[PDB]
Amino acid sequence: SVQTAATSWGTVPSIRVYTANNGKITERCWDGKGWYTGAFNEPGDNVSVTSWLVGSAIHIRVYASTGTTTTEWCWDGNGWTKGAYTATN
Amino acid sequence: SVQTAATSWGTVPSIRVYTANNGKITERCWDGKGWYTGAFNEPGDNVSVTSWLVGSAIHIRVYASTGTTTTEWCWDGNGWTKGAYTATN
Amino acid sequence: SVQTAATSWGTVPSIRVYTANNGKITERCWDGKGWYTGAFNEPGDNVSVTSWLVGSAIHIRVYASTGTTTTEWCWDGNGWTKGAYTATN
Ligand SMILES: CC(=O)N[C@H]1[C@H](O[C@@H]2[C@@H](O)[C@@H](O)O[C@H](CO)[C@@H]2O)O[C@H](CO)[C@@H](O[C@@H]2O[C@H](CO)[C@H](O)[C@H](O)[C@H]2O)[C@@H]1O[C@@H]1O[C@@H](C)[C@@H](O)[C@@H](O)[C@@H]1O
Ligand SMILES: CC(=O)N[C@H]1[C@H](O[C@@H]2[C@@H](O)[C@@H](O)O[C@H](CO)[C@@H]2O)O[C@H](CO)[C@@H](O[C@@H]2O[C@H](CO)[C@H](O)[C@H](O)[C@H]2O)[C@@H]1O[C@@H]1O[C@@H](C)[C@@H](O)[C@@H](O)[C@@H]1O
Ligand SMILES: CC(=O)N[C@H]1[C@H](O[C@@H]2[C@@H](O)[C@@H](O)O[C@H](CO)[C@@H]2O)O[C@H](CO)[C@@H](O[C@@H]2O[C@H](CO)[C@H](O)[C@H](O)[C@H]2O)[C@@H]1O[C@@H]1O[C@@H](C)[C@@H](O)[C@@H](O)[C@@H]1O
Ligand SMILES: CC(=O)N[C@@H]1[C@@H](O[C@@H]2O[C@@H](C)[C@@H](O)[C@@H](O)[C@@H]2O)[C@H](O[C@@H]2O[C@H](CO)[C@H](O)[C@H](O)[C@H]2O)[C@@H](CO)O[C@H]1O
Ligand SMILES: CC(=O)N[C@@H]1[C@@H](O[C@@H]2O[C@@H](C)[C@@H](O)[C@@H](O)[C@@H]2O)[C@H](O[C@@H]2O[C@H](CO)[C@H](O)[C@H](O)[C@H]2O)[C@@H](CO)O[C@H]1O
Ligand SMILES: CC(=O)N[C@@H]1[C@@H](O[C@@H]2O[C@@H](C)[C@@H](O)[C@@H](O)[C@@H]2O)[C@H](O[C@@H]2O[C@H](CO)[C@H](O)[C@H](O)[C@H]2O)[C@@H](CO)O[C@H]1O
Ligand SMILES: [Mg+2]
Ligand SMILES: [Mg+2]
Ligand SMILES: [Mg+2]
Repeated sequence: SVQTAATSWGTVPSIRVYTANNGKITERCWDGKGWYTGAFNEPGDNVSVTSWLVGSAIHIRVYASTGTTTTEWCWDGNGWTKGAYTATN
Repeated sequence: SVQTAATSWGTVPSIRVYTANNGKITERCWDGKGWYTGAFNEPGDNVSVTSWLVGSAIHIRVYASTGTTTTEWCWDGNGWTKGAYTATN
Repeated sequence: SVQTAATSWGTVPSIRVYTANNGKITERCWDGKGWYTGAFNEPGDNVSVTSWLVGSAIHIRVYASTGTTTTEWCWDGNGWTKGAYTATN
């Protein structure tokens, strides 16, 4: 079965759900008006997520793992970038 | 091993933990006074969760997956209902 | 592949990511200045997490599962202790 991770923010709310399937992670999004597939699409067998607000601006961190490597992906308003996280050291 | 997902809200806090075991998801609840088994009991091999407050009212979304199908379950004060989420399209 | 769970709080933010690998869970931490390995290191094949603030104080609950047993681990400012959670009854 596929594996999911979810986060949400505000009172509308906005929700993001990430799904790992066959080595790829896809993103589904709700901002009050319907579900749509988001811009996040990266490799991974496993996913987790967290998010926080700075005022009205959302910041999202998605942790995508394959083997023993976890890659952090970052949303800070400007598309998906890679983060400084590593699993060790 | 079983697979879990957790959410919490407020300062008491309230906590909900969902566990997928043998194709079924069960719910455990803390509201400050002890752990009890919640009303949520639905099929799934995998579970994730998120929640948010609107004032003092909690809203919970549980994403239950079997195969490639993810079903969203909703708490909005009135028992568990199904949501509009789909994994694609 | 390893399995992760993530939580975050405040606006800095602080982030904690828990990774289950080969029956052990380790913790990675960000408080604004770099990633470091945290004090949490306990057995588990599966992990989930939630956290909440009471004023400026973080409280973290990590649910570590092996077989059908889920152990709750608690941070309340004073190291990692075990919680009252059980999966049933
Ligand atoms: C890739 C990275 O490590 N990003 C950092 C960010 O680094 C910047 C440098 O890469 C370079 O561009 O120089 C600038 C300053 O001149 C930065 O130092 O530094 C940020 C501030 O310390 C980190 O924090 C987040 O930054 C976001 C914008 O990128 C946004 O403002 C957010 O609110 C900040 O918390 C950023 O680290 C990334 O985010 C943190 C929370 C962790 O997830 C970390 O692993 C990420 O790499
Ligand atoms: C099943 C569903 O899609 N629920 C929607 C809800 O739909 C209602 C219609 O089904 C019908 O009953 O007509 C009423 C209005 O006359 C609604 O349109 O519409 C809500 C408002 O847009 C959605 O948002 C949540 O609604 C909750 C009560 O059901 C509660 O008020 C909450 O605060 C609202 O955010 C609701 O969508 C569901 O919740 C959102 C957040 C997503 O999880 C979505 O996939 C869910 O279906
Ligand atoms: C192990 C446990 O059940 N901890 C409880 C805590 O129990 C204490 C008793 O073990 C004994 O020491 O006596 C004192 C009072 O004299 C306590 O009753 O009781 C807390 C208050 O009800 C529980 O709540 C958290 O306590 C934290 C400090 O341990 C901290 O203050 C936090 O803000 C409180 O919510 C505590 O339960 C644990 O935390 C809750 C949220 C659940 O996760 C539960 O399963 C945990 O065991
Ligand atoms: C802040 C916010 O909600 N931005 C929305 C856009 O991006 C989505 O949400 C963010 C937070 C991330 O989860 C993204 O991966 C996700 O797609 C969203 O999509 C953006 O649309 C642009 C066209 O309007 C463009 O295609 C861009 O590449 C894409 O990411 C749009 C609605 O589709 O709404 C924003 O509110
Ligand atoms: C808001 C809240 O905490 N409601 C509690 C009731 O429901 C629990 O919590 C909600 C948020 C969901 O997680 C539920 O699945 C969960 O059970 C809770 O249980 C309800 O009890 C009723 C009898 O009082 C009735 O049996 C109902 O079917 C059941 O869902 C009760 C305590 O058991 O406390 C409420 O605070
Ligand atoms: C509140 C806070 O951020 N405390 C930090 C210390 O502990 C870390 O964060 C807490 C919330 C848990 O996630 C811990 O498992 C995690 O390690 C942190 O580490 C502590 O350092 C002490 C020396 O300063 C000591 O070694 C202790 O055993 C250890 O847990 C320190 C920075 O390393 O920062 C605190 O802010
Ligand atoms: Mg979540
Ligand atoms: Mg959680
Ligand atoms: Mg999380």
